[PDB]
Amino acid sequence: MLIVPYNLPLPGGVVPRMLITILGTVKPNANRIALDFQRGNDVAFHFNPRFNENNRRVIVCNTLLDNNWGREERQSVFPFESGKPFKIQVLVEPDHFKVAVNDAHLLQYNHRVKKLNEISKLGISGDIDLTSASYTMI
Ligand SMILES: CC(=O)N[C@H]1[C@H]([C@H](O)[C@H](O)CO)O[C@@](O[C@H]2[C@@H](O)[C@@H](CO)O[C@@H](O[C@H]3[C@H](O)[C@@H](O)[C@H](O)O[C@@H]3CO)[C@@H]2O)(C(=O)O)C[C@@H]1O
Ligand SMILES: [Cl-]
Ligand SMILES: [Cl-]
Repeated sequence: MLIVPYNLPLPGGVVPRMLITILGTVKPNANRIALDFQRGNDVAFHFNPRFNENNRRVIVCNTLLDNNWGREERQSVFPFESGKPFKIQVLVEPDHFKVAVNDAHLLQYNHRVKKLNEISKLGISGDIDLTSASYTMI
């Protein structure tokens, strides 16, 4: 297994046709998962499944610039389940991050941070057993 929080360097940042794959298992009674694609201290793409926000399950996505959170994008389709193995795939495309979970399309997040080649770390955190984190060019 890997230790969470886990930092995956993205050398030279991200670029279209880069596919990032995260395999793990959600802990029992999970509260959260987070993927943070960082540009230095900024977070270009924060992907944050929340298992109990006012007793609903929701994925919150956002960008952090100069320590300020932007306008949240919220997706109520929620494919994760406490206790269960998952696969998150993040495919970088020209205008957005495209996310699939367990081989099903979940959401897209338009690029707010434009300097894709400076988005050079992925932080993976939260209530998971992390098995693998990697990337490949497709
Ligand atoms: C790092 C740490 O110690 N704590 C958290 C922080 C803090 O709990 C928080 O910033 C203190 O106010 O929160 C972090 O998660 C935030 C992040 O997911 C953003 C994305 O937009 O949302 C924040 O919650 C919002 C909430 O969605 C709104 O409905 C509400 O009106 O405002 C909330 C606070 O801004 C999350 O707290 C963070 O990265 O800041 C995660 C850290 O682990
Ligand atoms: Cl970085
Ligand atoms: Cl930018």
